[PDB]
Amino acid sequence: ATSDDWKSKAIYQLLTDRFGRADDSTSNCSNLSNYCGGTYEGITKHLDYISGMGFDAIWISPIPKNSDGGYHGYWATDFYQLNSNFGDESQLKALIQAAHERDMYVMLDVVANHAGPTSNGYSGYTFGDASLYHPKCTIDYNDQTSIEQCWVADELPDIDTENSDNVAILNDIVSGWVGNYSFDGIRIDTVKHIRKDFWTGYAEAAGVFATGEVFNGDPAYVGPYQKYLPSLINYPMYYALNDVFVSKSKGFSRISEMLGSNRNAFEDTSVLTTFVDNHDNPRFLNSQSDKALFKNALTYVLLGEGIPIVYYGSEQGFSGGADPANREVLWTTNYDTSSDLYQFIKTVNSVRMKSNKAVYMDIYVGDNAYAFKHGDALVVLNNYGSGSTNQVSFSVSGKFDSGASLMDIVSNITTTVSSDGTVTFNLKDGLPAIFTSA
Ligand SMILES: *[C@@H]1O[C@H](CO)[C@@H](O)[C@H](O)[C@H]1NC(C)=O
Ligand SMILES: [Ca+2]
Repeated sequence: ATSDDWKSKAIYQLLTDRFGRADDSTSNCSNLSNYCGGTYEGITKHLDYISGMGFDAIWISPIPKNSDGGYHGYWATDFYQLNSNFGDESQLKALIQAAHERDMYVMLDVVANHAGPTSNGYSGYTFGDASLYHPKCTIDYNDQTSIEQCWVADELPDIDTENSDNVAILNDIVSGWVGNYSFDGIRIDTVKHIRKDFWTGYAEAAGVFATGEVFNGDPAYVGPYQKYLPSLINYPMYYALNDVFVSKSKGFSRISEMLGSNRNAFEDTSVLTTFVDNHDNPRFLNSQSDKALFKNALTYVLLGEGIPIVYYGSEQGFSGGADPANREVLWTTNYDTSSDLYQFIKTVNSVRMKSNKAVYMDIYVGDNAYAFKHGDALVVLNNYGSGSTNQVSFSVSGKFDSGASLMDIVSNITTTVSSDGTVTFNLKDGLPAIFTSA
Protein backbone atom coordinates (compact mmCIF):
# COMPACT_ATOMS: atom_id res chain seq x y z
CA ALA A 1 0.00 0.00 0.00
CA THR A 2 1.12 3.60 -0.82
CA SER A 3 1.90 6.60 1.47
CA ASP A 4 -1.52 8.04 0.54
CA ASP A 5 -3.22 4.68 1.44
CA TRP A 6 -1.52 4.72 4.91
CA LYS A 7 -2.32 8.39 5.74
CA SER A 8 -5.73 7.41 7.24
CA LYS A 9 -4.58 4.34 9.27
CA ALA A 10 -3.83 3.89 12.98
CA ILE A 11 -1.27 1.19 13.86
CA TYR A 12 -1.26 -1.20 16.81
CA GLN A 13 2.39 -2.13 17.46
CA LEU A 14 2.75 -5.61 18.93
CA LEU A 15 5.66 -7.95 19.78
CA THR A 16 4.85 -11.32 18.24
CA ASP A 17 6.45 -13.19 21.18
CA ARG A 18 4.33 -11.22 23.71
CA PHE A 19 0.86 -10.70 22.17
CA GLY A 20 -0.93 -14.05 22.11
CA ARG A 21 -0.77 -17.87 21.95
CA ALA A 22 -3.25 -20.53 20.69
CA ASP A 23 -3.78 -21.61 24.36
CA ASP A 24 -6.04 -19.60 26.74
CA SER A 25 -3.41 -19.39 29.56
CA THR A 26 -3.33 -16.11 31.59
CA SER A 27 -0.05 -17.22 33.29
CA ASN A 28 2.82 -14.69 33.46
CA CYS A 29 6.14 -15.40 31.72
CA SER A 30 8.99 -16.03 34.20
CA ASN A 31 11.75 -14.39 32.02
CA LEU A 32 11.00 -11.39 29.84
CA SER A 33 14.57 -11.62 28.35
CA ASN A 34 13.79 -14.91 26.52
CA TYR A 35 10.94 -16.38 24.47
CA CYS A 36 7.57 -16.28 26.25
CA GLY A 37 5.77 -18.22 23.45
CA GLY A 38 3.72 -15.73 21.40
CA THR A 39 2.75 -16.82 17.86
CA TYR A 40 1.15 -15.73 14.61
CA GLU A 41 -1.81 -18.01 15.49
CA GLY A 42 -2.09 -16.03 18.80
CA ILE A 43 -2.42 -12.77 16.84
CA THR A 44 -5.02 -14.29 14.44
CA LYS A 45 -7.09 -15.62 17.39
CA HIS A 46 -7.30 -12.09 18.89
CA LEU A 47 -7.61 -9.86 15.76
CA ASP A 48 -11.12 -8.85 16.89
CA TYR A 49 -9.61 -7.50 20.16
CA ILE A 50 -7.32 -5.22 18.11
CA SER A 51 -9.93 -4.09 15.53
CA GLY A 52 -12.46 -3.67 18.40
CA MET A 53 -10.34 -0.80 19.69
CA GLY A 54 -10.53 0.89 16.26
CA PHE A 55 -7.06 0.05 14.88
CA ASP A 56 -6.90 -0.83 11.19
CA ALA A 57 -3.24 -1.84 10.94
CA ILE A 58 -0.78 -3.93 12.95
CA TRP A 59 3.05 -3.74 13.08
CA ILE A 60 4.57 -7.13 13.93
CA SER A 61 8.07 -8.28 14.91
CA PRO A 62 10.72 -9.11 12.34
CA ILE A 63 10.16 -12.62 10.96
CA PRO A 64 13.58 -14.27 10.20
CA LYS A 65 15.45 -16.93 12.15
CA ASN A 66 17.31 -15.28 15.02
CA SER A 67 20.27 -16.03 17.26
CA ASP A 68 19.74 -17.34 20.77
CA GLY A 69 17.33 -15.26 22.81
CA GLY A 70 16.17 -13.12 19.83
CA TYR A 71 12.50 -13.19 20.87
CA HIS A 72 12.13 -9.60 19.48
CA GLY A 73 13.33 -10.70 15.98
CA TYR A 74 16.11 -8.04 15.73
CA TRP A 75 19.00 -10.56 15.76
CA ALA A 76 18.70 -12.32 12.35
CA THR A 77 20.97 -15.17 11.33
CA ASP A 78 19.42 -16.83 8.24
CA PHE A 79 17.26 -14.03 6.76
CA TYR A 80 15.62 -16.49 4.32
CA GLN A 81 14.22 -18.83 7.04
CA LEU A 82 11.32 -17.99 9.33
CA ASN A 83 11.70 -17.79 13.10
CA SER A 84 10.04 -21.11 14.04
CA ASN A 85 9.11 -19.72 17.48
CA PHE A 86 6.38 -17.58 15.87
CA GLY A 87 5.04 -20.20 13.38
CA ASP A 88 5.47 -21.43 9.83
CA GLU A 89 4.67 -19.99 6.39
CA SER A 90 1.06 -21.29 6.50
CA GLN A 91 0.44 -19.63 9.92
CA LEU A 92 1.94 -16.28 8.81
CA LYS A 93 -0.15 -16.32 5.61
CA ALA A 94 -3.30 -17.23 7.66
CA LEU A 95 -2.66 -14.19 9.89
CA ILE A 96 -2.23 -11.83 6.90
CA GLN A 97 -5.35 -13.29 5.19
CA ALA A 98 -7.36 -12.88 8.41
CA ALA A 99 -6.15 -9.25 8.70
CA HIS A 100 -6.91 -8.50 5.04
CA GLU A 101 -10.42 -10.09 5.38
CA ARG A 102 -11.00 -7.46 8.15
CA ASP A 103 -9.63 -4.66 5.85
CA MET A 104 -6.60 -4.35 8.20
CA TYR A 105 -3.05 -3.65 7.02
CA VAL A 106 -0.03 -5.62 8.17
CA MET A 107 3.32 -3.81 8.55
CA LEU A 108 6.52 -5.90 8.77
CA ASP A 109 9.49 -4.73 10.86
CA VAL A 110 12.68 -5.19 8.83
CA VAL A 111 16.41 -5.04 9.68
CA ALA A 112 19.16 -4.43 7.07
CA ASN A 113 21.90 -3.12 9.40
CA HIS A 114 22.98 -6.15 11.46
CA ALA A 115 22.72 -9.83 12.31
CA GLY A 116 22.50 -11.48 15.74
CA PRO A 117 25.51 -11.97 17.98
CA THR A 118 27.92 -14.81 17.63
CA SER A 119 29.09 -17.21 20.32
CA ASN A 120 31.45 -18.95 17.69
CA GLY A 121 31.37 -17.90 13.95
CA TYR A 122 28.74 -17.24 11.23
CA SER A 123 27.89 -20.79 10.12
CA GLY A 124 24.18 -20.76 9.44
CA TYR A 125 24.05 -17.00 8.75
CA THR A 126 23.03 -15.49 5.39
CA PHE A 127 26.19 -13.36 5.68
CA GLY A 128 28.23 -16.40 6.47
CA ASP A 129 31.72 -15.16 7.31
CA ALA A 130 33.45 -12.29 9.08
CA SER A 131 34.57 -10.57 5.84
CA LEU A 132 30.89 -9.72 5.08
CA TYR A 133 30.67 -7.49 8.22
CA HIS A 134 32.39 -4.22 9.11
CA PRO A 135 35.23 -4.60 11.63
CA LYS A 136 34.02 -4.50 15.23
CA CYS A 137 34.16 -1.07 16.87
CA THR A 138 32.12 0.96 19.38
CA ILE A 139 29.93 3.80 18.15
CA ASP A 140 30.93 7.41 18.81
CA TYR A 141 27.44 8.97 18.71
CA ASN A 142 28.98 12.41 17.68
CA ASP A 143 30.41 10.81 14.45
CA GLN A 144 27.95 9.79 11.70
CA THR A 145 30.60 7.59 10.06
CA SER A 146 30.96 5.73 13.43
CA ILE A 147 27.18 5.44 13.78
CA GLU A 148 27.09 3.76 10.34
CA GLN A 149 30.29 1.65 10.41
CA CYS A 150 30.48 0.46 14.03
CA TRP A 151 28.43 -2.18 15.91
CA VAL A 152 25.05 -1.44 17.53
CA ALA A 153 25.13 -2.15 21.26
CA ASP A 154 28.89 -3.05 20.78
CA GLU A 155 27.62 -6.59 19.92
CA LEU A 156 25.41 -6.74 16.74
CA PRO A 157 27.55 -7.77 13.71
CA ASP A 158 27.31 -4.77 11.40
CA ILE A 159 26.62 -6.04 7.84
CA ASP A 160 28.96 -4.47 5.28
CA THR A 161 26.38 -2.41 3.38
CA GLU A 162 29.18 -1.04 1.12
CA ASN A 163 29.73 -4.58 -0.34
CA SER A 164 27.54 -4.59 -3.49
CA ASP A 165 26.87 -8.35 -3.25
CA ASN A 166 25.52 -7.73 0.30
CA VAL A 167 23.36 -4.80 -0.95
CA ALA A 168 21.83 -6.99 -3.67
CA ILE A 169 21.08 -9.71 -1.06
CA LEU A 170 19.49 -7.21 1.40
CA ASN A 171 17.28 -5.79 -1.39
CA ASP A 172 16.32 -9.39 -2.40
CA ILE A 173 15.38 -10.23 1.23
CA VAL A 174 12.98 -7.30 1.70
CA SER A 175 11.47 -7.69 -1.85
CA GLY A 176 10.81 -11.33 -1.03
CA TRP A 177 9.34 -10.79 2.41
CA VAL A 178 6.89 -8.15 1.10
CA GLY A 179 6.05 -10.00 -2.14
CA ASN A 180 5.88 -13.55 -0.73
CA TYR A 181 3.54 -12.50 2.12
CA SER A 182 1.64 -9.44 0.70
CA PHE A 183 2.64 -7.12 3.56
CA ASP A 184 1.10 -3.64 3.14
CA GLY A 185 4.04 -1.66 4.62
CA ILE A 186 7.33 -1.94 6.45
CA ARG A 187 8.82 -0.41 9.58
CA ILE A 188 12.57 -0.10 8.93
CA ASP A 189 14.82 -0.70 11.93
CA THR A 190 18.14 1.14 12.69
CA VAL A 191 17.89 3.58 9.74
CA LYS A 192 20.56 5.95 11.08
CA HIS A 193 23.07 3.06 11.13
CA ILE A 194 23.34 2.75 7.31
CA ARG A 195 24.32 5.49 4.89
CA LYS A 196 21.28 7.44 3.64
CA ASP A 197 21.74 6.53 -0.07
CA PHE A 198 21.26 2.80 0.71
CA TRP A 199 17.68 3.38 1.76
CA THR A 200 16.43 4.60 -1.72
CA GLY A 201 17.21 1.19 -3.24
CA TYR A 202 16.02 -0.80 -0.23
CA ALA A 203 12.61 0.91 0.01
CA GLU A 204 12.16 0.64 -3.81
CA ALA A 205 12.89 -3.12 -3.53
CA ALA A 206 10.30 -3.41 -0.76
CA GLY A 207 7.74 -1.69 -3.05
CA VAL A 208 5.42 -0.61 -0.19
CA PHE A 209 5.19 2.33 2.20
CA ALA A 210 8.05 2.42 4.72
CA THR A 211 8.22 4.28 8.07
CA GLY A 212 11.89 4.50 9.17
CA GLU A 213 13.20 4.34 12.73
CA VAL A 214 15.80 7.18 13.02
CA PHE A 215 16.35 7.06 16.79
CA ASN A 216 17.15 10.72 17.42
CA GLY A 217 15.09 13.63 18.90
CA ASP A 218 16.38 16.42 16.69
CA PRO A 219 14.27 17.36 13.62
CA ALA A 220 17.47 18.65 11.90
CA TYR A 221 18.88 15.07 12.18
CA VAL A 222 15.68 13.03 11.37
CA GLY A 223 14.05 15.35 8.79
CA PRO A 224 16.71 14.93 6.10
CA TYR A 225 15.98 11.19 6.00
CA GLN A 226 12.61 11.95 4.32
CA LYS A 227 14.56 12.56 1.07
CA TYR A 228 15.29 8.76 1.16
CA LEU A 229 12.24 7.21 2.90
CA PRO A 230 8.62 8.39 2.64
CA SER A 231 7.98 8.38 6.44
CA LEU A 232 9.98 8.46 9.66
CA ILE A 233 8.99 7.61 13.20
CA ASN A 234 8.26 10.91 14.95
CA TYR A 235 10.90 10.72 17.68
CA PRO A 236 11.10 14.53 17.91
CA MET A 237 7.38 14.74 18.88
CA TYR A 238 7.81 11.77 21.27
CA TYR A 239 10.21 13.87 23.38
CA ALA A 240 7.88 16.91 23.34
CA LEU A 241 4.90 14.81 24.40
CA ASN A 242 6.94 13.31 27.24
CA ASP A 243 8.08 16.83 28.38
CA VAL A 244 4.39 18.00 28.56
CA PHE A 245 2.67 14.85 29.92
CA VAL A 246 5.25 12.71 31.75
CA SER A 247 7.66 15.10 33.54
CA LYS A 248 5.60 18.29 32.97
CA SER A 249 9.02 19.99 32.35
CA LYS A 250 7.41 22.13 29.58
CA GLY A 251 4.01 23.55 28.79
CA PHE A 252 2.13 23.05 25.52
CA SER A 253 4.31 25.69 23.74
CA ARG A 254 6.82 22.79 23.47
CA ILE A 255 4.32 20.82 21.27
CA SER A 256 3.55 23.95 19.16
CA GLU A 257 7.31 24.63 18.76
CA MET A 258 7.95 20.98 17.79
CA LEU A 259 5.18 21.08 15.12
CA GLY A 260 6.96 24.13 13.65
CA SER A 261 10.43 22.54 13.88
CA ASN A 262 9.07 19.41 12.12
CA ARG A 263 7.38 21.51 9.38
CA ASN A 264 10.83 23.10 8.77
CA ALA A 265 12.81 19.76 8.71
CA PHE A 266 10.42 17.33 6.92
CA GLU A 267 8.98 17.35 3.37
CA ASP A 268 5.64 15.88 4.61
CA THR A 269 4.71 15.89 8.30
CA SER A 270 1.33 14.23 7.64
CA VAL A 271 2.89 10.75 7.10
CA LEU A 272 5.26 10.75 10.10
CA THR A 273 4.26 8.13 12.67
CA THR A 274 3.20 9.58 16.04
CA PHE A 275 3.73 7.72 19.32
CA VAL A 276 4.22 8.26 23.05
CA ASP A 277 5.88 4.94 23.96
CA ASN A 278 7.24 1.82 22.26
CA HIS A 279 9.38 -1.34 22.85
CA ASP A 280 12.65 0.67 23.21
CA ASN A 281 11.57 3.05 25.98
CA PRO A 282 9.93 2.78 29.39
CA ARG A 283 6.12 2.74 29.21
CA PHE A 284 4.36 6.06 29.77
CA LEU A 285 2.76 4.75 32.99
CA ASN A 286 6.17 3.68 34.42
CA SER A 287 7.29 7.32 35.01
CA GLN A 288 3.84 8.92 35.05
CA SER A 289 1.17 6.67 36.63
CA ASP A 290 -1.66 9.28 36.19
CA LYS A 291 -4.01 7.72 33.59
CA ALA A 292 -5.66 11.14 32.90
CA LEU A 293 -2.24 12.37 31.61
CA PHE A 294 -1.87 9.14 29.60
CA LYS A 295 -5.35 9.63 28.09
CA ASN A 296 -4.45 13.21 27.04
CA ALA A 297 -1.20 11.95 25.42
CA LEU A 298 -3.04 9.09 23.63
CA THR A 299 -5.58 11.60 22.31
CA TYR A 300 -2.72 13.60 20.75
CA VAL A 301 -1.23 10.37 19.31
CA LEU A 302 -4.57 9.22 17.79
CA LEU A 303 -5.98 12.59 16.57
CA GLY A 304 -3.01 14.95 16.12
CA GLU A 305 -0.93 15.46 12.99
CA GLY A 306 0.56 12.21 11.65
CA ILE A 307 -0.16 8.48 11.47
CA PRO A 308 -0.82 7.13 14.95
CA ILE A 309 1.00 4.15 16.52
CA VAL A 310 -0.15 2.77 19.88
CA TYR A 311 2.06 0.24 21.69
CA TYR A 312 0.33 -3.05 22.69
CA GLY A 313 -0.65 -3.18 26.38
CA SER A 314 -1.29 0.59 26.55
CA GLU A 315 -4.96 -0.37 26.60
CA GLN A 316 -4.38 -2.57 29.70
CA GLY A 317 -2.41 0.04 31.67
CA PHE A 318 0.96 -1.72 31.37
CA SER A 319 3.65 0.18 33.31
CA GLY A 320 7.00 -1.66 32.87
CA GLY A 321 10.23 0.35 32.64
CA ALA A 322 13.53 -0.37 30.90
CA ASP A 323 13.71 -3.15 28.25
CA PRO A 324 12.57 -5.88 28.71
CA ALA A 325 10.20 -4.85 31.49
CA ASN A 326 8.20 -2.83 28.91
CA ARG A 327 7.70 -6.04 26.89
CA GLU A 328 5.15 -7.73 29.15
CA VAL A 329 2.97 -10.58 27.95
CA LEU A 330 -0.54 -9.41 27.09
CA TRP A 331 -2.31 -12.67 28.00
CA THR A 332 -2.16 -12.02 31.79
CA THR A 333 -4.99 -9.55 31.09
CA ASN A 334 -7.23 -12.19 29.38
CA TYR A 335 -7.76 -9.59 26.58
CA ASP A 336 -10.21 -7.70 28.79
CA THR A 337 -12.22 -5.37 26.47
CA SER A 338 -13.96 -3.77 29.50
CA SER A 339 -10.59 -2.21 30.62
CA ASP A 340 -11.00 1.58 31.06
CA LEU A 341 -8.09 2.36 28.67
CA TYR A 342 -9.38 -0.15 26.02
CA GLN A 343 -12.76 1.63 26.03
CA PHE A 344 -11.01 5.03 25.99
CA ILE A 345 -8.91 4.13 22.93
CA LYS A 346 -12.04 2.72 21.21
CA THR A 347 -13.86 6.01 21.91
CA VAL A 348 -11.03 8.13 20.46
CA ASN A 349 -10.49 5.88 17.42
CA SER A 350 -14.25 6.33 16.59
CA VAL A 351 -13.57 10.07 16.18
CA ARG A 352 -10.49 9.40 14.10
CA MET A 353 -12.22 6.90 11.77
CA LYS A 354 -15.36 8.95 11.18
CA SER A 355 -14.21 12.65 11.16
CA ASN A 356 -12.85 14.48 8.06
CA LYS A 357 -9.06 13.76 8.10
CA ALA A 358 -8.14 17.54 7.89
CA VAL A 359 -6.22 18.32 11.09
CA TYR A 360 -5.76 21.96 12.18
CA MET A 361 -3.15 22.14 15.01
CA ASP A 362 -2.60 25.08 17.39
CA ILE A 363 -6.27 26.38 17.67
CA TYR A 364 -5.11 27.28 21.22
CA VAL A 365 -1.66 27.00 22.81
CA GLY A 366 -1.88 27.51 26.56
CA ASP A 367 0.58 26.54 29.29
CA ASN A 368 -1.46 23.67 30.80
CA ALA A 369 -4.06 23.33 28.01
CA TYR A 370 -4.14 23.08 24.24
CA ALA A 371 -6.78 22.76 21.47
CA PHE A 372 -6.81 21.62 17.88
CA LYS A 373 -9.35 20.47 15.32
CA HIS A 374 -9.59 16.94 13.90
CA GLY A 375 -12.12 17.19 11.12
CA ASP A 376 -15.17 18.86 12.69
CA ALA A 377 -14.15 17.82 16.28
CA LEU A 378 -12.57 20.32 18.73
CA VAL A 379 -9.96 18.42 20.76
CA VAL A 380 -8.89 19.93 24.08
CA LEU A 381 -5.89 18.55 25.96
CA ASN A 382 -4.47 19.47 29.38
CA ASN A 383 -1.72 18.43 31.78
CA TYR A 384 -3.44 19.19 35.10
CA GLY A 385 -3.87 15.44 35.71
CA SER A 386 -6.31 13.34 37.68
CA GLY A 387 -8.84 15.03 39.89
CA SER A 388 -8.56 18.38 38.07
CA THR A 389 -11.77 20.45 37.54
CA ASN A 390 -9.70 23.41 36.30
CA GLN A 391 -11.23 25.92 33.95
CA VAL A 392 -10.04 25.84 30.35
CA SER A 393 -10.79 28.90 28.19
CA PHE A 394 -9.83 29.99 24.67
CA SER A 395 -11.15 31.76 21.60
CA VAL A 396 -12.67 29.85 18.66
CA SER A 397 -13.58 33.05 16.72
CA GLY A 398 -13.99 32.15 13.00
CA LYS A 399 -13.63 28.36 13.75
CA PHE A 400 -16.97 27.79 15.55
CA ASP A 401 -19.99 30.11 15.43
CA SER A 402 -20.78 32.34 18.38
CA GLY A 403 -23.54 30.67 20.46
CA ALA A 404 -22.71 27.15 19.08
CA SER A 405 -23.55 24.19 21.40
CA LEU A 406 -20.50 21.88 21.93
CA MET A 407 -20.86 18.41 23.48
CA ASP A 408 -17.88 16.38 24.73
CA ILE A 409 -17.66 12.74 23.59
CA VAL A 410 -15.38 11.75 26.63
CA SER A 411 -17.22 13.17 29.69
CA ASN A 412 -20.68 14.62 30.10
CA ILE A 413 -19.51 18.19 29.25
CA THR A 414 -21.80 20.63 27.38
CA THR A 415 -20.61 24.19 26.75
CA THR A 416 -21.79 27.07 24.57
CA VAL A 417 -19.42 29.23 22.50
CA SER A 418 -19.93 32.73 24.02
CA SER A 419 -21.61 35.62 22.11
CA ASP A 420 -18.02 36.74 21.14
CA GLY A 421 -16.48 33.31 20.31
CA THR A 422 -14.93 32.11 23.62
CA VAL A 423 -15.09 28.48 24.82
CA THR A 424 -14.91 28.24 28.63
CA PHE A 425 -15.56 25.03 30.61
CA ASN A 426 -14.42 23.03 33.60
CA LEU A 427 -12.51 19.76 33.18
CA LYS A 428 -13.78 16.44 34.59
CA ASP A 429 -10.98 14.47 36.34
CA GLY A 430 -8.31 16.14 34.15
CA LEU A 431 -9.67 14.24 31.12
CA PRO A 432 -9.15 15.21 27.49
CA ALA A 433 -12.31 16.60 25.84
CA ILE A 434 -13.46 16.02 22.25
CA PHE A 435 -16.33 18.35 21.34
CA THR A 436 -18.64 18.30 18.42
CA SER A 437 -21.11 21.00 17.34
CA ALA A 438 -24.91 20.54 17.44
C1 LIG B 1 10.26 -15.66 -1.50
O1 LIG B 1 9.72 -16.88 -2.13
C2 LIG B 1 10.63 -17.41 -3.13
C3 LIG B 1 9.77 -18.57 -3.77
O2 LIG B 1 9.82 -19.63 -2.82
C4 LIG B 1 11.91 -17.83 -2.43
O3 LIG B 1 12.86 -18.25 -3.42
C5 LIG B 1 12.53 -16.64 -1.66
O4 LIG B 1 13.60 -17.08 -0.83
C6 LIG B 1 11.46 -16.04 -0.73
N1 LIG B 1 12.07 -14.82 -0.08
C7 LIG B 1 12.12 -14.69 1.23
C8 LIG B 1 12.87 -13.45 1.70
O5 LIG B 1 11.55 -15.44 2.01
CA1 LIG C 1 25.85 -0.14 9.94
